[PDB]
Amino acid sequence: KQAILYVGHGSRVKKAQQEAAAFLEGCKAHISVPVQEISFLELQEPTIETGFEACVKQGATHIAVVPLLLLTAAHAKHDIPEEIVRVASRYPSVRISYGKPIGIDEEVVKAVYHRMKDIGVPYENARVVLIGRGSSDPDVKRDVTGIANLLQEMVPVKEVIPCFLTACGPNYKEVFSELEKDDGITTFIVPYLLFTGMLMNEIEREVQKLKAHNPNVYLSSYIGFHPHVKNAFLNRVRETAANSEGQFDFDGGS
Ligand SMILES: [Co+2]
Ligand SMILES: [Co+2]
Ligand SMILES: [Co+2]
Ligand SMILES: [Co+2]
Repeated sequence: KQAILYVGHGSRVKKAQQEAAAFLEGCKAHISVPVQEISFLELQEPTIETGFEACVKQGATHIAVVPLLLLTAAHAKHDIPEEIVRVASRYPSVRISYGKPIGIDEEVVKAVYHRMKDIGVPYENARVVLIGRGSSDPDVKRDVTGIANLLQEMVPVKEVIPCFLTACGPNYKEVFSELEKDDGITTFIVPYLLFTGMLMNEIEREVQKLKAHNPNVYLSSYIGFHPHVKNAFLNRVRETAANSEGQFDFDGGS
């Protein structure tokens, strides 16, 4: 009767496809919902159309669409809802709820914490550089800053400086240029990203480049599908499925 339609962003790099698919499959066993399908916005199938239609043939009357996204931007606001409306127009009897990206959640702050500790370097009063992809949509910068504020307050770090790969400032290269110094403060670099690929690889080169000036800089792995990221995402899934007040009812918002 009830369905979950998971939507990942999709990748063309084989490794990212496998990581995202494996994560969503391991999500299925935590949700007591009889119909559950995975799908991806782009570059990777099953498509949103395919997964939605799969939900319908297994008899779903209600579909809770939950996006696997760290942050809220054009993908969350437009692309996914547009695909949802396109496929859902063909099934007006199917009720739809639409969840939020993980966004500002204490669990993701815990994921950043475990990535920092994994480096094995003392963390007290240390600087953290939180690199998000970035977007021209201000909600992205706002949410990464909110995540930075929660981490800053919860762990006795010096500060957490959000910066971005593209589209909005400060660019991580500006911070890096300001980090050529070497002041004895240990620098953790945490990529606030779900997948590896070229941008993760360029940051890797940049962390070596930065380390050439200031040896007290250490790049952690990107957060990825950390268990605490998984906890936060399952919260998103459960709240979309519960829909206890109808607040996630999907008004066709392309
Ligand atoms: Co995209
Ligand atoms: Co599990
Ligand atoms: Co459009
Ligand atoms: Co923990």
